[PDB]
Amino acid sequence: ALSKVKLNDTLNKDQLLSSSKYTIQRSTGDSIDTPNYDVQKHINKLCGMLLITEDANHKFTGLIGMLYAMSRLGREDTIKILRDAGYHVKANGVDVTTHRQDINGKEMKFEVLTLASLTTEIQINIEIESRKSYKKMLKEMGEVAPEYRHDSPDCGMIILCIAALVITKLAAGDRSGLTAVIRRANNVLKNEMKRYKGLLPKDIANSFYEVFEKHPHFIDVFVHFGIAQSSTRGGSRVEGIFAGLFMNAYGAGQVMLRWGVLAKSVKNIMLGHASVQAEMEQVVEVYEYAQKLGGEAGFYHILNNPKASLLSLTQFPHFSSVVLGNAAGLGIMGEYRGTPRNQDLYDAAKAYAEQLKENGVINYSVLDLTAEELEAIK
Amino acid sequence: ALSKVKLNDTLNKDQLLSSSKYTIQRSTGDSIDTPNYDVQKHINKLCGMLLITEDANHKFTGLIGMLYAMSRLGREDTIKILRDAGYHVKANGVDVTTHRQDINGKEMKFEVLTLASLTTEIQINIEIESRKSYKKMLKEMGEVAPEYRHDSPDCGMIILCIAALVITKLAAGDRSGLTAVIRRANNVLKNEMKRYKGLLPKDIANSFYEVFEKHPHFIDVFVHFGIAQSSTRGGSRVEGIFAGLFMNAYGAGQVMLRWGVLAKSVKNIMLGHASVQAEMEQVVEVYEYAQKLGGEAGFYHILNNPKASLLSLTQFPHFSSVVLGNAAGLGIMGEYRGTPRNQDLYDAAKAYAEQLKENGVINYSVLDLTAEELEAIK
RNA sequence: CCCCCCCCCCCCCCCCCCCCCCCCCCCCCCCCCCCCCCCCCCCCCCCCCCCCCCCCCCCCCCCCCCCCCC
Repeated sequence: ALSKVKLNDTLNKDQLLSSSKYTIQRSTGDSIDTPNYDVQKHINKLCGMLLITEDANHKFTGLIGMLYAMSRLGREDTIKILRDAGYHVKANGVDVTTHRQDINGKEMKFEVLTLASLTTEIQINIEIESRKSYKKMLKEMGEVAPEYRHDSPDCGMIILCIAALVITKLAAGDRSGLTAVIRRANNVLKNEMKRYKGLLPKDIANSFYEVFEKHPHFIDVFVHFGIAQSSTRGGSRVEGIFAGLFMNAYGAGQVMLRWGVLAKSVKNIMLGHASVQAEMEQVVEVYEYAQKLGGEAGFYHILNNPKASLLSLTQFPHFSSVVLGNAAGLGIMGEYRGTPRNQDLYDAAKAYAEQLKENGVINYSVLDLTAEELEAIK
Repeated sequence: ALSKVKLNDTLNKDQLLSSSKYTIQRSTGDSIDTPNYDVQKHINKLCGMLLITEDANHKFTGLIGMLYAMSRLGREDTIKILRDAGYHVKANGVDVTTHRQDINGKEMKFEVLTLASLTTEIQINIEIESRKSYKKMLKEMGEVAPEYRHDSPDCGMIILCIAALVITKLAAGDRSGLTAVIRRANNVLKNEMKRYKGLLPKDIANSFYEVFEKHPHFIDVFVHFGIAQSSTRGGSRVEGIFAGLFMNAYGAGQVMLRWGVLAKSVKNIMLGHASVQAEMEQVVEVYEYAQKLGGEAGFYHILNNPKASLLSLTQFPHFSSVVLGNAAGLGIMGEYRGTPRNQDLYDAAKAYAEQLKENGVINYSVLDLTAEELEAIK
């Protein structure tokens, strides 16, 4: 039987990768500073002082944001995440210490954290700039409010909202989605931007891009923090904003699967072409693989998961061309810079998709109309 | 019943080989230097110093790359791999030692590893050349960056990417795919080649070819390392590149199975010929055997697995000729130097495959079009 | 190799209920006859017959696999 000449390559590769009986485990490099629940308020305070500082130095904002995420996860969950990702980690306990020094010829007391990644002088400088900005703002408006202060319990999660946007755009492979991050951070979080003068989306976003490029285990820690944060029973409005922006990253790097489902839904005719029909068996294999993976597959491209390549549809040039053409005709492809490699199928699918919007007829069979007196109403 | 005159030779041979109750186990030769997680940073450092050295001596790059792979696997997993492959191994512990010698009439301290395969003088020379190249580059551009240094944590995995390309081309039986390796290593890893002056794809590829020819157990260790590396939850971009290039080796040496599936998919008419139909029963037996093997069968030809011959379709000259002709007509066979041994079936299949691309009609039955007003739109 | 776009979400109105209504109610013990069952005839079996018998070892050719692109 010719119908039995089949190779389930996608499923076979998944079975090969998921039944490995040997494991590697990597070295993160320097010791990882793992804060616990104890210093969560101090890290949030540090984030607030970074936010209330106009022209803030956001060189360490990504590092502090990851510290905040790790303190909300806790030491035990963070360490377990790092083992499960397959990393050798030398965990550093983070505790609060007091430092007295003479700036402006005066003895003043400073409360800092013992971090190998973030030096004490840097934390002192952050606090000093925050104090200068705070007193300037107090002079220029008289009295401060809970809105304008480092004590707000959402100061860390605003920074983590910027981080969530950067995560949504990480699948592009570089800092190319920075403009989209800045735009969406102006639309979302506009009241916050009016609130905090040091909330500079570009600087914070560049800091998070940099920290994710340096430490690829921070991407893992942040994704699992965002899954744990979105697994709560509730929260504040800023935490809801973060959860909404973090689910915006689901399926990032896999737009062609969604656009193929859309091309099927609008019943594009070019899906019936002979070459597309030749590829349908394997494209269906890919879709069954994706829906077998389930929810974990939505962050494969963010995380640089090795099995991300198994979700690709570009190995089906005709189907991919029809899908891209349907997206182009429906006016959703935008500035997507993936290119069709079958120009004729792309053009035909685009033409039909454009024809779809102009036309359109009601299908009365999908309802339960027993008696159709609608003909007389015409 | 004439339909009961059948021999399931492929399944019977597989059952014979998989139910063996006696096992051989071989001798690897010299002692195998098995590094553990401890010296992973040192091996990665050695790889980085090899990469930053223009006109580098890549005679030992394959050996060092295998050392890096074995250190990411660890001593226990590497030793277990070597037992499971059926080898007597005398494992050598690898540890770091300090060596002081007088070069340029100065006492300087050198940090090396105790390897029976790689002598101390060789490691010292690698470090000395790296230092010369580093100072020359520093002079010619002023200040170095994390991009240009041995401390980058991906220096070993770039070398292992070259190794992955060599693995993809190992099924050709010799160093014939070296040009393809060099081309794909220029396309992929182009930013890295701009980054590292000692990244010479030809030299590294020849080193890995040589190490795989000398030690066939390194092929086993590397394949299982690449399966364990692709079984992680995530990583950096270079690790993702490695995983993508290592899945490029899946099914290597078995192109005719994939091309037969493709010939079935495009509905080549010559599959209905009388002789092809005579062979269909056994070719279907081969396909069921492949899909019963599953994912493990994708590396049978790389590994020189004995059961690789059971996946061959060349014992079916007419089916193979139709498959090769379909590939030739579709313009994918390229410079494949397997030859059809039924010229007429090859020519007929090629002619029909060429006819396929020019023609092509939409099959509206595969959609769910309840009402087809498309006839009026023509 | 892969990837590449865009995108927070939400937003209205709204307590519920409201009546009437206990149920039941009569008549009526049941039974009632006739009838033991059985009953004859009949041992069973009965012949013939060992089985087997020829011819015949089997085998015999050819053939590693792979090879592209990504």
